[PDB]
Amino acid sequence: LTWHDVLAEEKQQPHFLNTLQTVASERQSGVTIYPPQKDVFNAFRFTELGDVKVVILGQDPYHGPGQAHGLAFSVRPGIAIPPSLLNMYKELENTIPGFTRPNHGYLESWARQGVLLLNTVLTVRAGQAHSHASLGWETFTDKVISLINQHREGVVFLLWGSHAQKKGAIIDKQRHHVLKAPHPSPLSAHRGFFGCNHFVLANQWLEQHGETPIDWMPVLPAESE
Ligand SMILES: O=c1cc[nH]c(=O)[nH]1
Repeated sequence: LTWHDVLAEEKQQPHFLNTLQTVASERQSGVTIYPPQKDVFNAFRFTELGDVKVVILGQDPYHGPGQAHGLAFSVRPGIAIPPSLLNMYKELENTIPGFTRPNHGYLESWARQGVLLLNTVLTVRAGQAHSHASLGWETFTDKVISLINQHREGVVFLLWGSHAQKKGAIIDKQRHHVLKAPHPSPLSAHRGFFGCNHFVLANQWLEQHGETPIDWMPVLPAESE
Protein backbone atom coordinates (compact mmCIF):
# COMPACT_ATOMS: atom_id res chain seq x y z
CA LEU A 1 0.00 0.00 0.00
CA THR A 2 1.57 3.25 -1.18
CA TRP A 3 1.05 6.96 -0.99
CA HIS A 4 -0.33 6.91 -4.47
CA ASP A 5 -2.81 4.21 -3.63
CA VAL A 6 -4.26 6.19 -0.72
CA LEU A 7 -3.84 9.64 -2.22
CA ALA A 8 -4.91 9.13 -5.88
CA GLU A 9 -8.50 10.36 -5.33
CA GLU A 10 -7.42 13.33 -3.18
CA LYS A 11 -5.01 14.28 -5.95
CA GLN A 12 -7.87 14.59 -8.45
CA GLN A 13 -9.69 17.06 -6.28
CA PRO A 14 -10.12 20.62 -7.52
CA HIS A 15 -8.65 22.08 -4.32
CA PHE A 16 -5.50 20.05 -4.86
CA LEU A 17 -5.08 20.43 -8.62
CA ASN A 18 -5.89 24.12 -8.31
CA THR A 19 -3.27 24.52 -5.62
CA LEU A 20 -0.72 23.21 -8.14
CA GLN A 21 -1.97 25.45 -10.92
CA THR A 22 -1.66 28.47 -8.68
CA VAL A 23 1.92 27.47 -7.92
CA ALA A 24 2.80 26.87 -11.56
CA SER A 25 1.36 30.32 -12.34
CA GLU A 26 3.31 31.95 -9.51
CA ARG A 27 6.53 30.41 -10.74
CA GLN A 28 6.09 32.37 -14.01
CA SER A 29 4.73 35.62 -12.58
CA GLY A 30 7.94 37.39 -11.64
CA VAL A 31 8.26 35.69 -8.22
CA THR A 32 10.45 32.79 -7.17
CA ILE A 33 8.73 29.86 -5.44
CA TYR A 34 10.48 27.42 -3.06
CA PRO A 35 11.17 24.60 -3.21
CA PRO A 36 11.61 23.74 -6.92
CA GLN A 37 8.63 21.89 -8.35
CA LYS A 38 10.49 18.57 -8.53
CA ASP A 39 11.16 18.76 -4.81
CA VAL A 40 7.69 19.72 -3.44
CA PHE A 41 6.73 16.14 -2.65
CA ASN A 42 10.16 14.87 -1.58
CA ALA A 43 8.90 13.90 1.87
CA PHE A 44 6.72 11.30 0.11
CA ARG A 45 9.51 10.23 -2.19
CA PHE A 46 11.99 9.39 0.58
CA THR A 47 9.58 7.88 3.04
CA GLU A 48 6.89 5.63 1.68
CA LEU A 49 3.65 5.17 3.50
CA GLY A 50 4.63 1.71 4.78
CA ASP A 51 8.03 3.08 5.81
CA VAL A 52 6.79 5.86 8.11
CA LYS A 53 8.11 5.48 11.66
CA VAL A 54 8.26 9.09 12.88
CA VAL A 55 6.29 12.08 11.67
CA ILE A 56 7.80 15.50 12.34
CA LEU A 57 5.40 18.22 11.20
CA GLY A 58 6.70 21.61 10.04
CA GLN A 59 4.51 24.45 8.83
CA ASP A 60 6.18 26.52 6.09
CA PRO A 61 9.15 25.66 3.85
CA TYR A 62 12.32 27.73 4.27
CA HIS A 63 11.98 30.74 1.96
CA GLY A 64 15.55 31.60 0.95
CA PRO A 65 17.61 30.47 -2.01
CA GLY A 66 19.05 26.99 -1.75
CA GLN A 67 17.32 26.17 1.55
CA ALA A 68 14.04 24.28 1.01
CA HIS A 69 14.17 21.01 -0.83
CA GLY A 70 10.91 19.32 0.23
CA LEU A 71 11.76 17.99 3.73
CA ALA A 72 10.67 19.88 6.85
CA PHE A 73 13.51 21.65 8.63
CA SER A 74 16.24 20.36 6.30
CA VAL A 75 18.52 22.36 4.03
CA ARG A 76 20.66 21.36 1.09
CA PRO A 77 24.34 20.46 1.46
CA GLY A 78 26.58 23.50 1.71
CA ILE A 79 23.80 25.59 3.22
CA ALA A 80 24.02 27.06 6.70
CA ILE A 81 22.01 25.18 9.32
CA PRO A 82 18.99 27.43 9.99
CA PRO A 83 18.21 28.43 13.63
CA SER A 84 15.27 25.97 14.02
CA LEU A 85 17.55 23.07 12.99
CA LEU A 86 20.39 24.34 15.20
CA ASN A 87 18.01 24.17 18.21
CA MET A 88 16.96 20.66 17.15
CA TYR A 89 20.66 19.66 17.04
CA LYS A 90 21.16 21.21 20.49
CA GLU A 91 18.44 19.08 22.11
CA LEU A 92 19.86 16.09 20.29
CA GLU A 93 23.38 16.83 21.53
CA ASN A 94 22.11 17.03 25.06
CA THR A 95 20.04 13.85 24.91
CA ILE A 96 21.30 11.30 22.39
CA PRO A 97 24.42 9.42 23.52
CA GLY A 98 27.43 10.18 21.35
CA PHE A 99 25.68 12.83 19.25
CA THR A 100 27.79 15.85 18.16
CA ARG A 101 26.95 18.95 16.15
CA PRO A 102 26.70 18.06 12.45
CA ASN A 103 28.55 20.26 9.97
CA HIS A 104 25.53 20.35 7.65
CA GLY A 105 21.70 20.64 7.81
CA TYR A 106 20.71 17.91 5.31
CA LEU A 107 18.16 15.46 6.76
CA GLU A 108 17.58 13.02 3.89
CA SER A 109 19.08 10.21 5.93
CA TRP A 110 16.43 10.82 8.61
CA ALA A 111 13.77 10.39 5.93
CA ARG A 112 15.44 7.23 4.61
CA GLN A 113 15.04 5.76 8.10
CA GLY A 114 11.32 6.43 8.11
CA VAL A 115 11.19 9.98 9.51
CA LEU A 116 8.42 11.73 7.54
CA LEU A 117 9.49 15.38 7.36
CA LEU A 118 6.21 16.90 6.40
CA ASN A 119 5.44 20.59 6.21
CA THR A 120 1.70 21.43 6.39
CA VAL A 121 2.24 23.97 3.57
CA LEU A 122 4.45 22.70 0.74
CA THR A 123 5.47 25.85 -1.19
CA VAL A 124 6.39 29.45 -0.35
CA ARG A 125 7.13 32.74 -2.15
CA ALA A 126 10.80 33.77 -1.88
CA GLY A 127 11.39 35.74 1.24
CA GLN A 128 7.72 35.78 2.29
CA ALA A 129 6.84 33.31 5.03
CA HIS A 130 3.35 31.84 4.95
CA SER A 131 2.64 33.35 1.53
CA HIS A 132 1.02 30.17 0.24
CA ALA A 133 -0.72 29.22 3.49
CA SER A 134 -4.15 29.97 2.09
CA LEU A 135 -3.82 27.94 -1.12
CA GLY A 136 -5.15 24.44 -0.53
CA TRP A 137 -2.05 22.80 0.95
CA GLU A 138 -3.38 22.54 4.50
CA THR A 139 -6.39 20.61 3.05
CA PHE A 140 -4.02 18.22 1.29
CA THR A 141 -1.79 17.71 4.33
CA ASP A 142 -4.90 17.40 6.52
CA LYS A 143 -5.76 14.48 4.32
CA VAL A 144 -2.25 13.07 4.47
CA ILE A 145 -2.18 13.06 8.26
CA SER A 146 -5.66 11.50 8.32
CA LEU A 147 -4.57 8.67 6.06
CA ILE A 148 -1.44 7.95 8.16
CA ASN A 149 -3.70 7.91 11.22
CA GLN A 150 -5.93 5.41 9.50
CA HIS A 151 -3.61 3.22 7.48
CA ARG A 152 -0.68 2.89 9.88
CA GLU A 153 -0.17 1.62 13.43
CA GLY A 154 2.19 2.77 16.18
CA VAL A 155 3.65 5.77 14.40
CA VAL A 156 5.29 8.41 16.58
CA PHE A 157 4.15 11.99 15.88
CA LEU A 158 6.37 14.85 17.07
CA LEU A 159 4.14 17.94 17.27
CA TRP A 160 6.18 21.11 17.71
CA GLY A 161 4.22 24.31 18.29
CA SER A 162 0.50 25.16 18.32
CA HIS A 163 -0.13 24.91 14.61
CA ALA A 164 1.28 21.39 14.41
CA GLN A 165 -0.48 20.43 17.63
CA LYS A 166 -3.87 21.47 16.22
CA LYS A 167 -3.08 19.70 13.00
CA GLY A 168 -2.54 16.50 14.90
CA ALA A 169 -5.58 16.70 17.16
CA ILE A 170 -7.39 13.98 15.14
CA ILE A 171 -4.66 11.40 15.67
CA ASP A 172 -5.57 8.36 17.69
CA LYS A 173 -3.41 8.67 20.81
CA GLN A 174 -3.95 5.02 21.60
CA ARG A 175 -3.01 3.59 18.22
CA HIS A 176 -0.17 6.05 17.68
CA HIS A 177 2.29 7.79 19.96
CA VAL A 178 1.89 11.61 20.08
CA LEU A 179 4.49 13.88 21.73
CA LYS A 180 4.05 17.64 22.14
CA ALA A 181 6.48 20.50 22.68
CA PRO A 182 6.90 24.19 21.85
CA HIS A 183 8.53 24.88 18.43
CA PRO A 184 12.36 24.77 18.08
CA SER A 185 12.59 28.20 16.52
CA PRO A 186 14.55 30.76 18.55
CA LEU A 187 11.26 32.48 19.56
CA SER A 188 9.98 29.48 21.55
CA ALA A 189 12.77 26.93 21.87
CA HIS A 190 13.82 27.95 25.42
CA ARG A 191 10.17 27.80 26.55
CA GLY A 192 9.95 24.03 26.45
CA PHE A 193 11.53 22.72 23.25
CA PHE A 194 14.76 22.25 25.20
CA GLY A 195 14.10 19.51 27.69
CA CYS A 196 11.39 17.90 25.57
CA ASN A 197 13.62 14.82 24.99
CA HIS A 198 11.47 13.88 22.00
CA PHE A 199 14.27 12.13 20.07
CA VAL A 200 15.04 9.66 22.84
CA LEU A 201 11.36 9.20 23.61
CA ALA A 202 10.60 8.39 19.97
CA ASN A 203 13.36 5.78 19.82
CA GLN A 204 12.28 4.09 23.00
CA TRP A 205 8.72 3.77 21.73
CA LEU A 206 10.03 2.36 18.46
CA GLU A 207 12.25 -0.10 20.32
CA GLN A 208 9.43 -1.19 22.64
CA HIS A 209 7.52 -2.37 19.50
CA GLY A 210 10.41 -4.12 17.75
CA GLU A 211 11.30 -1.29 15.36
CA THR A 212 14.81 -0.09 14.70
CA PRO A 213 15.42 3.21 16.45
CA ILE A 214 16.40 6.24 14.44
CA ASP A 215 20.07 7.17 14.08
CA TRP A 216 19.50 10.92 14.45
CA MET A 217 23.03 11.92 13.32
CA PRO A 218 22.28 13.09 9.74
CA VAL A 219 24.72 12.20 6.97
CA LEU A 220 25.76 13.81 3.72
CA PRO A 221 25.72 11.86 0.46
CA ALA A 222 29.24 10.50 -0.07
CA GLU A 223 31.80 11.07 -2.84
CA SER A 224 32.47 8.51 -5.63
CA GLU A 225 35.50 8.02 -7.85
O1 LIG B 1 10.84 23.12 6.38
C1 LIG B 1 10.62 23.85 7.36
C2 LIG B 1 11.53 24.94 7.69
C3 LIG B 1 11.27 25.76 8.71
N1 LIG B 1 10.12 25.65 9.47
C4 LIG B 1 9.18 24.66 9.22
O2 LIG B 1 8.14 24.51 9.85
N2 LIG B 1 9.54 23.76 8.24
